[PDB]
Amino acid sequence: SMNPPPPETSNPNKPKRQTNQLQYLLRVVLKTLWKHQFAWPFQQPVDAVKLNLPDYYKIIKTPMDMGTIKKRLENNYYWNAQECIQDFNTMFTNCYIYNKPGDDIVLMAEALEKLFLQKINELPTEE
Ligand SMILES: O=C1CCCN1c1cccc(NS(=O)(=O)c2ccc(F)c(Cl)c2)c1
Repeated sequence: SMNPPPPETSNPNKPKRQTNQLQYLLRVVLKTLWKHQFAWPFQQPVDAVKLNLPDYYKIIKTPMDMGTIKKRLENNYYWNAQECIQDFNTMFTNCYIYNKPGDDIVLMAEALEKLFLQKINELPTEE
């Protein structure tokens, strides 16, 4: 089971902009999760080949990871905060869909998601 192309991080005809909320998503939210002890499984797309997960991309049809999110934020790929928040939620949800309750990877996602929720709670008002 081969890996798919990763999610796009560049698309010239996609409308995009910088907002103060998107800056916060990079400087606070992504930075916080990225430095966490449990970040590493989430720092790049799932390599189904090297991880011996041949069913991964038969089950997970909307893959997402923080490597992709990081690049999207660095490239100002998003139009608004909700697009980026949705990417984080997709990443967490994928983990819970694919894996079993109590698996190490799920505990790791749960810890990252708690921090995500704490930071998004203080998302600044736009502009
Ligand atoms: O579901 C996801 C999203 C991100 C990676 N991932 C996933 C699911 C199932 C196995 C693996 N393989 S692994 O990277 O070597 C691994 C990583 C952390 C762990 F705690 C354990 Cl027990 C194994 C990865």
